Amino acid sequence: LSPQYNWVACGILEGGLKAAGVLEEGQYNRELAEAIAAKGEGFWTTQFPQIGDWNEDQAAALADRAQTCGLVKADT
Ligand SMILES: C[As](C)(=O)[O-]
Ligand SMILES: C[As](C)(=O)[O-]
Ligand SMILES: C[As](C)(=O)[O-]
Ligand SMILES: C[As](C)(=O)[O-]
Ligand SMILES: [Zn+2]
Ligand SMILES: [Zn+2]
Ligand SMILES: [Zn+2]
Ligand SMILES: [Zn+2]
Ligand SMILES: [Zn+2]
Ligand SMILES: [Zn+2]
Ligand SMILES: [Zn+2]
Repeated sequence: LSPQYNWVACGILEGGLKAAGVLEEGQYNRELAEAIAAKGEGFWTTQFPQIGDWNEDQAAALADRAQTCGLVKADT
């Protein structure tokens, strides 16, 4: 069992995503990923496709970690 998914790690993740304004109630994985990506947009994502892509990919990965932590619903 990796400490990376214990309630302390998951609770830090959950607090941080709430404080960042991206996590909410009854949210699906996809919705969280989209919300993270929207907040990650800025000068660099606009100017360079590779950075836009990095933003989306990391948002997706973070939303996946949130789902593992039981913070969002799976996609159906
Ligand atoms: C930016 As949101 C997921 O709180 O509508
Ligand atoms: C508080 As809302 C409109 O992002 O669900
Ligand atoms: C009940 As809640 C706002 O921690 O998803
Ligand atoms: C599993 As919950 C109440 O932190 O969305
Ligand atoms: Zn909101
Ligand atoms: Zn909102
Ligand atoms: Zn919302
Ligand atoms: Zn809840
Ligand atoms: Zn990609
Ligand atoms: Zn990529
Ligand atoms: Zn919660």
